[PDB]
Amino acid sequence: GLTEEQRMMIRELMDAQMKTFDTTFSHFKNFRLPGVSREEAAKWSQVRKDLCSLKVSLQLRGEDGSVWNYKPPADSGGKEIFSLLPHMADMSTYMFKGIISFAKVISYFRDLPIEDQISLLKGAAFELCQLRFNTVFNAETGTWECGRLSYCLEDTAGGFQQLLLEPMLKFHYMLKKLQLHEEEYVLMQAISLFSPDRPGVLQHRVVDQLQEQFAITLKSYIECNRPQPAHRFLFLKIMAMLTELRSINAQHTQRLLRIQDIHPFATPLMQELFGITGS
Amino acid sequence: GLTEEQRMMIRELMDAQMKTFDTTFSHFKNFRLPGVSREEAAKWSQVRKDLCSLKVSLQLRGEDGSVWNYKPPADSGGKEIFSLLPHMADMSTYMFKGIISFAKVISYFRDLPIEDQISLLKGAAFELCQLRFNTVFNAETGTWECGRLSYCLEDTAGGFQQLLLEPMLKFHYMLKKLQLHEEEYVLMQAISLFSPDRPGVLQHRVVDQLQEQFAITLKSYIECNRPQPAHRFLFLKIMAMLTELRSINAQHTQRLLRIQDIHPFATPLMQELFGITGS
Ligand SMILES: C#C[C@]1(O)CC[C@H]2[C@@H]3CCc4cc(O)ccc4[C@H]3CC[C@@]21C
Ligand SMILES: C#C[C@]1(O)CC[C@H]2[C@@H]3CCc4cc(O)ccc4[C@H]3CC[C@@]21C
Ligand SMILES: ClC1=C(Cl)[C@]2(Cl)[C@@H]3[C@@H](Cl)[C@H](Cl)[C@@H](Cl)[C@@H]3[C@@]1(Cl)C2(Cl)Cl
Ligand SMILES: ClC1=C(Cl)[C@]2(Cl)[C@@H]3[C@@H](Cl)[C@H](Cl)[C@@H](Cl)[C@@H]3[C@@]1(Cl)C2(Cl)Cl
Repeated sequence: GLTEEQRMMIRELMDAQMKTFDTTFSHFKNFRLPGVSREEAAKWSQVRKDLCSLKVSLQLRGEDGSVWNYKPPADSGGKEIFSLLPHMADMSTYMFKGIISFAKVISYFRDLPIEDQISLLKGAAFELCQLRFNTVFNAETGTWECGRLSYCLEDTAGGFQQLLLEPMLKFHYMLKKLQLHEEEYVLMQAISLFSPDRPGVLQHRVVDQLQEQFAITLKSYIECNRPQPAHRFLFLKIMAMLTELRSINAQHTQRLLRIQDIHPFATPLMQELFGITGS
Repeated sequence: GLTEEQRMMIRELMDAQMKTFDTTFSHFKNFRLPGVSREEAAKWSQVRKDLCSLKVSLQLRGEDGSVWNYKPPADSGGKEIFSLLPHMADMSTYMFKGIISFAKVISYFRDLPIEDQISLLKGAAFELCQLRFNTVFNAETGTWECGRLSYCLEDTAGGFQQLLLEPMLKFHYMLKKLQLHEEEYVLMQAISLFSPDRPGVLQHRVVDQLQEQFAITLKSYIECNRPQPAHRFLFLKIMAMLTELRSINAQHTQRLLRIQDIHPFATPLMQELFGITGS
């Protein structure tokens, strides 16, 4: 069974999720939409490869029942590969705010020194974003269902299996297949958030002990509520997914910074979280 | 055969069409797009009936290869029925300018007094718009193909036959089925433009004689270039379509003014041409 402290812990995390996760994306508005040198040469080639590796179309369902649909352009060696970047920057920025709010509502987080709060959020914001995004992911239709917005994966030559070579996409399908509870998602967010080895963390003995407690609570939760053979080793699978998410976080940070280098687009909040300084 | 004067006449009309018809709609830009009392009660009911009687979705093909698609809302008793009005006002305004330019390039038109020019354009602008729109109408797919913009008729319960109850739509299908030449379309535009019985025309003996000459030139053109049994009575069918277009013009003017009464949207050029004064 769960100890009282373990029940309190889950309770406070679920409370924080409830207050700060706009699951219908109702308050996401005023966002942008797509319009209607050998060293440099190597930079663009890489960014081009990075960008086309994850193509989505976009749908907007109006409250009135109207539907707008956007199919992205092909790469034709020009700036059209950047068409969805302002929009995506706005969406991630919106998600990041929710995630910052999530963190601030948690007592264990508030109690850390401010410099560590910042270091942990800089370290985990993206990961907590992916974790929240997975809960609105539809693995049957390859679509992230964000209230009135949908982001639908473009077909490719190898269909599912091939698009699934992309680590971000493999991560989303694999996590969704685990069929996690809300409680388990939010404990994943805590474990990722309270990671002792993020750049700049000072109170890392504290953070490490906090992390260990969230992990023990998760292991205990699974043991108390999931007896089926399907869920044998579920706790270890989740921890393995969390390690993988940190790898993905590192890869995508590098992509971001590679795009940013040749085509600036990061919002001010994005710059803050990813260490772009404005100069 | 055609007399020299008849060849000159067609030549000058075709010249005017060539210079003033943006057939790829390349210069149509900066247009608006849909966003992302018992006496009054009777007004809205009528306007609602008027508006839903011709529903189109809209597609925009970007030069980069991107595609935007808009599916209109259902009537739910609110202002959503007006969603495409600003856009359509911008498109018609764009077409009207081309049509005004067309008229001004024609010697027979320039030679009329200015007050008659204005009276003829007020009378015929809409009709010449429909005539030009028919040349980019695709009767197989029920779409008006305006370069990178397409306007596609929405499906309904009776399919083609039922949507074809709408006089505007019946007119477009019937005219397209006649498979007219460019020359014949532009002579239709001249006959409509030079109509002696538009409100306010003063030199109507002149205009009537001008109109009669364009009609004789058209009859002669058909007789010289169309011997097939399919085209027997083609000249009379065209004149019957022109009479029908004037009926449509009267109906649609009333719809326009009915919408305008309860929901103003007409551009300044629209107001000028339809006699809305600004007060
Ligand atoms: C390059 C590249 C990509 O693989 C396709 C689009 C890129 C994202 C664009 C938006 C965005 C926003 C962030 O806050 C952080 C990263 C990104 C980019 C990550 C790499 C992506 C998915
Ligand atoms: C009401 C109604 C309708 O049948 C559907 C949309 C209406 C048009 C909107 C744009 C427009 C522009 C013009 O310059 C003149 C008329 C109109 C309206 C005509 C009636 C329409 C087709
Ligand atoms: Cl997830 C995910 C979503 Cl969602 C989109 Cl729209 C975008 C957000 Cl804005 C950032 Cl946070 C992340 Cl890296 C990406 C991806 Cl992989 C896509 Cl391109 Cl699908
Ligand atoms: Cl034709 C024709 C076209 Cl085109 C559209 Cl988009 C619109 C123009 Cl802007 C005005 Cl001029 C005319 Cl009345 C209408 C219709 Cl019937 C539709 Cl709603 Cl299809």
